[PDB]
Amino acid sequence: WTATSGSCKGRCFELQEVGPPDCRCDNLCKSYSSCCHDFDELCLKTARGWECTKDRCGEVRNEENACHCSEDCLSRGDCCTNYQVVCKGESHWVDDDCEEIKVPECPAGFVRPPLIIFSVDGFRASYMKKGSKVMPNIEKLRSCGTHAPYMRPVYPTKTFPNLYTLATGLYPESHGIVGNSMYDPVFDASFHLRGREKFNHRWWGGQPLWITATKQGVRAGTFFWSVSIPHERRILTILQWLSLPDNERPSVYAFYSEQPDFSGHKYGPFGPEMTNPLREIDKTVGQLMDGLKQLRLHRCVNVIFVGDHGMEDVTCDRTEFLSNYLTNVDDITLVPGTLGRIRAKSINNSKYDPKTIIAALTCKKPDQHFKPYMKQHLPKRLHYANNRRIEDIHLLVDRRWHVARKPLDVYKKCFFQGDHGFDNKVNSMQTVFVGYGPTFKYRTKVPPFENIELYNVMCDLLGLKPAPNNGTHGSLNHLLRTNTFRPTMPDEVSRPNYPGIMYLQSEFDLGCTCDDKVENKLEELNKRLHTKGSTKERHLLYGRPAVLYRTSYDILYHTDFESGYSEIFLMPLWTSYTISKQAEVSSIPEHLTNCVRPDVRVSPGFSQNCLAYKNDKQMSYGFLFPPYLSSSPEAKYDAFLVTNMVPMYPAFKRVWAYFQRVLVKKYASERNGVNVISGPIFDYNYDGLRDTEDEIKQYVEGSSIPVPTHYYSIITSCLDFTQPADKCDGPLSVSSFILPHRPDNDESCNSSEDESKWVEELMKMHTARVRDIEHLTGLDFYRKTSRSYSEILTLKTYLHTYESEI
Ligand SMILES: *[C@@H]1O[C@H](CO)[C@@H](O[C@@H]2O[C@H](CO)[C@@H](O[C@@H]3O[C@H](CO[C@H]4O[C@H](CO)[C@@H](O)[C@H](O[C@H]5O[C@H](CO)[C@@H](O)[C@H](O)[C@@H]5O[C@H]5O[C@H](CO)[C@@H](O)[C@H](O)[C@@H]5O)[C@@H]4O)[C@@H](O)[C@H](O[C@H]4O[C@H](CO)[C@@H](O)[C@H](O)[C@@H]4O[C@H]4O[C@H](CO)[C@@H](O)[C@H](O)[C@@H]4O)[C@@H]3O)[C@H](O)[C@H]2NC(C)=O)[C@H](O)[C@H]1NC(C)=O
Ligand SMILES: CC(C)(C)c1cc(S(C)(=O)=O)cc(-c2ccc(Cl)cc2)n1
Ligand SMILES: [Ca+2]
Ligand SMILES: [Cl-]
Ligand code: NA
Ligand code: NA
Ligand SMILES: [Zn+2]
Repeated sequence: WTATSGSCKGRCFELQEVGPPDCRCDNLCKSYSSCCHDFDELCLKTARGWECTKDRCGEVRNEENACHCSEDCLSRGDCCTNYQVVCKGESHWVDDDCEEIKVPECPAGFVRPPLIIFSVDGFRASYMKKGSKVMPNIEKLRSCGTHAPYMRPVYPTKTFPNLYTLATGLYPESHGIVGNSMYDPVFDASFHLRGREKFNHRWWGGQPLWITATKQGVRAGTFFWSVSIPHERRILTILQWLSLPDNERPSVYAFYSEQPDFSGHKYGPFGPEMTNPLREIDKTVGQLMDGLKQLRLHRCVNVIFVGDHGMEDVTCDRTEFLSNYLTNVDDITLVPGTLGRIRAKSINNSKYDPKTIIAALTCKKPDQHFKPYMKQHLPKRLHYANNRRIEDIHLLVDRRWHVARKPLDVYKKCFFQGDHGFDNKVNSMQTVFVGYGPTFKYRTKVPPFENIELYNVMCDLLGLKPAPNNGTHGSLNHLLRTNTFRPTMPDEVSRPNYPGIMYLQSEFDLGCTCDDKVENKLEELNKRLHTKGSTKERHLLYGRPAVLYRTSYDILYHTDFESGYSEIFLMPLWTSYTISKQAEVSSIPEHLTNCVRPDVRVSPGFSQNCLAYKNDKQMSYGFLFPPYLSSSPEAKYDAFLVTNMVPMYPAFKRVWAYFQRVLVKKYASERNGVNVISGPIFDYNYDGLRDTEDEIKQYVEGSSIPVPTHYYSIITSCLDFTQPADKCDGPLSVSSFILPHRPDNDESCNSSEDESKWVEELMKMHTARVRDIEHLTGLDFYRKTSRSYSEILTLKTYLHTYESEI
């Protein structure tokens, strides 16, 4: 019930929302069907439109008008935004030359530069260049401020998950808005874009910027806008709030545009119909900036112009139907479109089986345009699993396509030409970032970054402590003139043991054999030196990784590689090695094919054993430092130590062996040497964070050897590739992966072919940030470089995407 008989007199766009049944006059009252009876009359005036004209100048105030052109309008804070241009001979902001804003130039009584976030739905990154001729205001913000060539959204690349990620710095799996449509099985409730369930607070996790601000005594404008409020009124409302007395005036504001997404869905991302929506958005930006200029705030406020996601060409005919694959299509519920999510239609159906659904959807048609995954097997960079609102079965849909359950869903539930939602590395889904104002840099281009980083920066711009989030605070310090956040490296928690030779060969009963009893004061001192760390500067180039949790581990040195060996997990946490451009690949010699060697520095009780692998008919083994890249026949023996061995399914060994034998050398050739750190990952509860020992679900049969769910590598070289990786004077360059450790290659439909035709494709799909590996391992990398820590934070957030140029 709403008692709509109250009034909006002196309450239009009030900031504190009133509770039912009292009627509302706020930004969202229309969305709740709750506005007072006179809200339209008083708060949505339209008379005489939005622009001053010559004959209106100095008019007698008429309170009915949508905006004013009378002499008193500046003191009232309600002139039309072009008032000074039309009536007082001023220029439009867009016509003024750009001039650096070295310090805030703010009116008396301003405690901090306000922040205005201007968000645009469906604003594909390439519109900044492609549309630049029709967007002069936006192009000025872009060229004069700080801009990225594109900003990466979160998956899925849908509006509500991305707006709420912008607000919170959280992945959707953590903030809980994992789609525009959701079912939560604990609430037994459904969330939809249409209707009332979405306003319930139980869906919205984390702490969004407006709450962070309010809790710390910084007043916020209402961020949300009912779709029917025209954009001109939204801007005039912001501008009126900026005229409030100091004690009443917000310091942070948001505008949102439903364009260009609205037209993009109808016309495609580059339909000829798209130029007009881009012009209209640019006109709105001009209204804001002219309005700020009238208020003498245009060199005071920080403005962020930011998008939620891009837009791709998608038409009805490019739809895959689950009814062409499944016998049981009526026993499943599908959340359809540019991603698929499947669960049982009925929890009482005991014949429902996810394994048979996945198999029926796997590599069934030659050009199949989606791929099924259990959610824990999705690329870890998506961070899309740890939430009960995310169904166990996920379909990753190829760009330009849709998946649906049955054909009747697509013609009885063809008009549209654009959509979005795909994998967040796809070029068409990239969106925009420009920052302009005293706190941002002047005429500065920054590399692409992820939208999870922006909450921390918005907190920095407002002097707020951010709530715990998934950004890496300091990684965006290079966007800022001032207000940088200068963190300190985390403290190492566990220090390593440095074991020497402490065990005789006969103390070991591991079931291993090696033909290494084939046998000098000159060369023996030399090899003792290698076991002591004499080559460690060549192979550990950025310092030892720090271990950020409590554990027992040993540093083990070798001619060609260094490792941190866990006594608890019985394998290395990390293995580090450098491969120069001139490095030679060799074979594993015949007599060494089955060689595994006890490590006399590590007790039998803390070692793996070969007998467990013999007995486990599903499990084989690989090595973390590859025997193929040994520096010499004698050094190669080190690579067969039991302390370099890790459990690997034979299907996975196909992948790993190709990476090690072929790809490492290729990268060294292409990058002028590489440094490689590789290791296992254990994430059995798919929360993106290192498992403790009691979370491990699988072991090598009969043993305490834990099976990794993933294997990583971090491949680092000199950004200036004219210098070798091991003699690099300046910035670094990195690419990483987190490969799923699976007992089949069903993910790769072409895996019956030679590894040259499918393995690198798999590795690209599973590209990762160093930061993703840090979460998953509790390790902290790049501890010892000569680079600034914020520079290293940016490096750690880099994602190598393998998409061609935007
Ligand atoms: C991205 O950044 C975020 C933010 O930093 C990281 O997320 C944090 O991760 C922590 C570890 O997973 C987690 O810490 C836990 O918090 C529990 C208390 O949680 C509540 O309070 C906080 C603070 O206000 C709040 O934010 C939480 O909000 C979550 O839950 C509600 C309701 O479901 C949602 O609306 C909201 O969206 C959010 O959900 C998300 O996180 C939860 C986990 O909390 C997931 O389940 C959801 O899927 C979703 O992803 C909560 O309201 C606390 O109780 C936990 O403590 C247990 O474990 C510790 C181990 O240290 C142990 O000492 C305790 O005894 C305790 O164990 C007991 O409970 C167990 C489980 O029932 C049981 O098995 C035991 O036997 C014991 O009884 C724990 O400290 C923190 O909450 C989240 N925060 C957020 C916002 O998500 C995220 O990790 C980052 N991602 C990456 C990849 O780095
Ligand atoms: C997704 C929610 C409902 C929380 C939402 C709605 C709207 S709306 C379309 O304008 O109602 C705007 C924003 C918003 C979030 C973050 C940022 Cl930085 C700016 C704006 N968020
Ligand atoms: Ca985990
Ligand atoms: Cl043995
Ligand atoms: Na085996
Ligand atoms: Na396959
Ligand atoms: Zn859309």
